[PDB]
Formats: sequence, C-alpha cells, structure tokens
Amino acid sequence: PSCKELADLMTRCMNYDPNQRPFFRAIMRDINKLEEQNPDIVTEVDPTHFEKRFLKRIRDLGEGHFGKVELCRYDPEGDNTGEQVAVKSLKPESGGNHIADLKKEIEILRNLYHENIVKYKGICMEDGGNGIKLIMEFLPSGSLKEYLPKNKNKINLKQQLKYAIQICKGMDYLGSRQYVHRDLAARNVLVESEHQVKIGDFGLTKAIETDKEYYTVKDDRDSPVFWYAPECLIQCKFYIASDVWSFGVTLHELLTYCDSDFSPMALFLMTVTRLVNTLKEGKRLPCPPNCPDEVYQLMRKCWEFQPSNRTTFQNLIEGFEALLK
Ligand SMILES: Nc1ncnc2c1ncn2[C@@H]1O[C@H](COP(=O)(O)OP(=O)(O)O)[C@@H](O)[C@H]1O
Repeated sequence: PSCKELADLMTRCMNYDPNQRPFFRAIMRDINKLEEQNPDIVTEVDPTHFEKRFLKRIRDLGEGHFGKVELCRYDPEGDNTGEQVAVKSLKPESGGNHIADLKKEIEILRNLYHENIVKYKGICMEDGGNGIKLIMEFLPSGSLKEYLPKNKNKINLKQQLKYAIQICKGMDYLGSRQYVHRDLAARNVLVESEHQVKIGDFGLTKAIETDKEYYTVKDDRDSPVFWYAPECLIQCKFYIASDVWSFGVTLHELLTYCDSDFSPMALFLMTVTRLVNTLKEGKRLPCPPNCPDEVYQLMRKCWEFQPSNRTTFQNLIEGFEALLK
C-alpha cells in the first residue's frame, strides 16, 4: 500500500513462514490502535526482469540458427550462491532483424502453461532497446539426442514408450490454441531428470486463422530439408498435421537411440526434385532394424503423405496406451 503504517501490518500478516504469522487478537488490537493513531483519511520488485550487470558466465553450451544459449548464474549477493539459468540471447552477427522475432517469441512463452513445456523464468534487456535476452530454466540432462547415446544400454523399452507418449500431450496442447511449431526434432525436445520431457524453444511459431486452415511462407530456405511436409513445397502452405510426419520421424529416431548414420538424411540415398518424386511415388523409408512390429506398424499410418489420413494426437496416445497396457 501507500501508507507506511498499513504496510507494516500487511507484511506481518502475509509472512512466508506459517508459524510466524500473528494471532488474530493481536490483529484486532493493532487495527484498533491504527484507527485512532491516524486521523488522516489518506518502486516494485518485479522478479521477471533481469539486468546484465549481475549476470555471471560459467560456460557455453548449445547453439541454433537464430541465436545462442549459455549457462549463467544470477547473484546480486556476495556471489556465494545464486540460481543457475539458461539465457537465450541473440548475437551481433547479422542481427539486423532478430528483435521482432525475439519479441514475438517472448510473447508466446508468456501465454502458455503445461507440464511438458520448458518453464519461462523472465526477460532481460539493455539500454539500447535491442539486446533482449530470454532467460529460462536449465536442464542438466540436455536434449534426448545428447542423452540416449549416453545411456543406450541402461534404458529400457518401457521408458522409450513413456517418452514417445509424453511429448504427444504437449503437442496436442500446442495444437489446441491453433499454434504450429513448424519444426520438431530430437535436438529441440528436452529431457529433465527421468520420465519427464519438455518441449524446447518456439522460435518459428506462427498462428493460423479460423478462415484459413494453412499458413503462408514467403521463403522456404530456412526449413530443414527432410522434415518437410509435401504441401510445404507443392503449395507452400503449413497445416497442423504437417508435424505429424515430424513426430513420426522423431519416434523413429527415438527408437534408434540417435544412431550415427540411421537418421533419414543420412539414411536417404537435385534434393528437392528427388524428394518430390519419391513422395509422389511412395518411396517411404522402411522400418528401423530390430524394431518391434506393432509400434512401427502403428507409426506407418501417420507417415502417410495425405494430411487427411493423418490421425489426431489423441488417437495416437490412445493407441500407444492400449499397446502399453
Ligand atoms: N533450459 C535448458 N537447459 C539446458 N540446456 C538447454 C536449455 N535450452 C536449450 N538447451 C541446449 O540447447 C541445445 C539445443 O539448441 P537450441 O537452443 O534448441 O537451438 P535453437 O536456438 O535453434 O532452438 C541443446 O543441446 C540443449 O543442451
């Protein structure tokens, strides 16, 4: 509040230690005293903002096609202890337009809430208006691509089924509010501790309209070559079920433990023309080696090039839970 005496009472009542809050009779006594004591009838501590001056670097890890990510510790105290954070930031190299997309990305992560999504922690900026730096939580285990090779033998098919299941709920949550992530792969999907996976960044997020079930792209050079729905080249239109193919490829890699050369780009043997002709001719990739029959038999349906033949994520989790049971 704006009155010195009342703020004291509110602070005493609203203490974070439940055994230090005062008794109600003391509250009544203090209110009665305050009433007669003051005949007069009449800077913020917002934690979501960070300042670069108190950010301390430790090491660098991770990079992307639209920014860099580093590990830092925030400690305005005597630097004895603090909180380890991951700081999404741009780079001066050709950063003439990253500001708008970074602002939009900040906007998206402030309006989402689900368990299978990386938490938002705050924002940071400098005096120049540019230099905006997103700060989000840090996952010690990194992404799945960096985890499965490290524990290929220790892991089990049970946890593989669990991991394949969990990201589907996050994707369904994203599709609920009419968002398309436009890029899904192992490097983006994160894993924390065990049995928990949270989706990574949302840089290329765009929202479709009710009157048009597809988005418009002016330049397709940014998209990766072999995570590419056929409509993205045939008509340059982005549909929600486009990432279903992406999820199927991610599932295949998940069963593959991120092998050295079994990735479809490495597995495949003028790239655009070859891809188009193979898609029209149905030259789909075969099943993974040593793969159980039922899972890839189920996955084969979603790989179908027709968007209409693709199933909803709800149906996929239904099938997966039926198989698990
Ligand atoms: N919250 C986090 N905690 C730990 N590592 C992270 C976090 N977010 C991203 N990374 C690291 O970033 C790498 C993935 O790069 P990413 O930032 O997704 O590229 P892009 O910027 O193109 O999205 C991974 O190797 C992962 O270790």
